[PDB]
Amino acid sequence: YSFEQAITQLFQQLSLSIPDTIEPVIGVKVGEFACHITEHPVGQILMFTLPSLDNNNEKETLLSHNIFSQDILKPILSWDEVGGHPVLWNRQPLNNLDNNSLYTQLEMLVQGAERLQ
Amino acid sequence: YSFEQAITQLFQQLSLSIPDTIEPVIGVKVGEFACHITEHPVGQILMFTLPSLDNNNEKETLLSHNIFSQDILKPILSWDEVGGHPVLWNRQPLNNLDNNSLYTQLEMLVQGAERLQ
Repeated sequence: YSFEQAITQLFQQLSLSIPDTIEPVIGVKVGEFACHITEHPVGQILMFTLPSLDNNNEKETLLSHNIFSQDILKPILSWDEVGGHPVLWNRQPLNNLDNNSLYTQLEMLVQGAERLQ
Repeated sequence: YSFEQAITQLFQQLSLSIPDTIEPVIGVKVGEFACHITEHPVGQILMFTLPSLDNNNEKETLLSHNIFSQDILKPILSWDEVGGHPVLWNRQPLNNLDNNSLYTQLEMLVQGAERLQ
């Protein structure tokens, strides 16, 4: 129940009602952004959103967002070939979570999403 | 010395001589690919190489490589703005390493690099 427990803690931090059963994929709304939270692979919390890009910029500028940084929660800009839309996502292990770990991941994903616009 | 110890194990698995001191950044050659291994941030093993891309493909095709998968070691294609070259990289925690963990990361990075060509 690390996933169920992790989501329960996040929901309390977002002031959301806690469903009696919690399975992926879990959606949460943060400001303008619909975000999706799953466990994938096992032991990893994966969060993603579908951003509203600025692709009047070259390959180099969109790929430039994806350089590694000091923060492993910095989101990665990808394209979903199967659905024809950008996908922005980040990931961290479920076992190394502080109490606010999912909240931080969600905040980093959304800050990444806001930057893209 | 998790970094020193991790590199020592990798070097034995690559049949490389072990230097008396081991600090980032560590370079290793795997087939056609010069790879670079560092600890960044602390507790994370970061590996990267500078790939020889195929950018007659749209933003969507290069960004399509970056979709998440089941393997957290799947490398991410980025651009280094400060140096004007693509950077392919992956990352995993130093604390959750099996004995062959860096070898697997290196193999996943290079397979990603080979795919790009």
